[PDB]
Amino acid sequence: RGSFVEMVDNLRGKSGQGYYVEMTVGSPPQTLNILVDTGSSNFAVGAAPHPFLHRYYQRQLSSTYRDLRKGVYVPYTQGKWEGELGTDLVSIPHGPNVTVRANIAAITESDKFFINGSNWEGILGLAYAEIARPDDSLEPFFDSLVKQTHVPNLFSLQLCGSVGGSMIIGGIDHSLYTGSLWYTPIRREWYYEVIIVRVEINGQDLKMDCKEYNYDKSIVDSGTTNLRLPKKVFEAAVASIKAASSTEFPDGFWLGEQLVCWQAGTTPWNIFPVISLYLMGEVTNQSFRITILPQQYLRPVDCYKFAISQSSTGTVMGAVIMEGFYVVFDRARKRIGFAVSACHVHDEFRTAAVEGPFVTLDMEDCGYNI
Ligand SMILES: NCCc1ccc(O)cc1
Repeated sequence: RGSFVEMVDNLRGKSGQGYYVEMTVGSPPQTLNILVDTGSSNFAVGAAPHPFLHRYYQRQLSSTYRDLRKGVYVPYTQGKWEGELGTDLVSIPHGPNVTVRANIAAITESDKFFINGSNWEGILGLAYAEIARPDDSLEPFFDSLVKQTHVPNLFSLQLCGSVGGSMIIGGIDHSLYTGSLWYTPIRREWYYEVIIVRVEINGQDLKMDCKEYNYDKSIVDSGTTNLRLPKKVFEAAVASIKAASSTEFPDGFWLGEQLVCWQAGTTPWNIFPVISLYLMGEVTNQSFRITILPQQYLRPVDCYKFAISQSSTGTVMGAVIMEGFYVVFDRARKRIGFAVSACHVHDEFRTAAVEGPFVTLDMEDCGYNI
């Protein structure tokens, strides 16, 4: 229940290119590296010899493959992916010792989806059916797993910022965090949606209507590199960070329009403030806060990209946030747990923190309605 030695360190990645897990599909098993994404709900894998791919799903070689005779098309601002739906037997070698029949989208055509030079060939959507394509009747992988086996309905992620981490399926491993876990309610089961109730730059409040911290929505997404903030919030966030760091920078840097560079080991972390997000707690009028460092929002590419950016889809707590914490996707109890990661990067002066309880009133007002 609190120990899963087989699953520790089962994630790999490259900075900026997400985290992937090894999976097998079909009989006999075809091994594939699969992007772990809590911000989507489709299990989709390369199914054709696209030049960027090390390997791909070869349906003809699998005796357990079943055609669903239906296509799916997933557009993005940039490009897209499109594929043919089927089901096959699925395992996770460094995961629970089970095999499940799952929906799989065999990707036959894509644009700006696969990355030139990456070691992954598909995507594992870990969120809920509501945002699955083409519709909510296509059961996501994790639902299928829970329905078909005795695996408990939760998973946890330790992302360590080349890069590594752990995906514990069906439980929590207490060696992956220190201190206590703090839980925030899943507002609605589609994305992993939560509510931010207060934001502090260097222990100083932004004094904004908290309804806008979640303008549209706030989600926990392992497929996004950045901490992403709603336009109005990003505007005020930058402004405060800008004035907090008036110790030493181009204008385009703050909009992600260019990079900023320093000499090896001369990176000024201390001229940058800590950032605290207060999340809604499990108890009426009770919240807690998570605190990340510039280590998190200044991502190396010594040249670094400012890892905070504006959005029209709301707040996104991506790898910037997640790399500081052990994160528990407690689906059975409709809540997300946060604790200090036993692997997060810090200095001798400041470390990542999860603290509570705090008294916060009108937290429901922070939740934006359709
Ligand atoms: N939710 C999609 C996450 C994603 C990001 C980048 C990429 O190339 C493919 C997928």
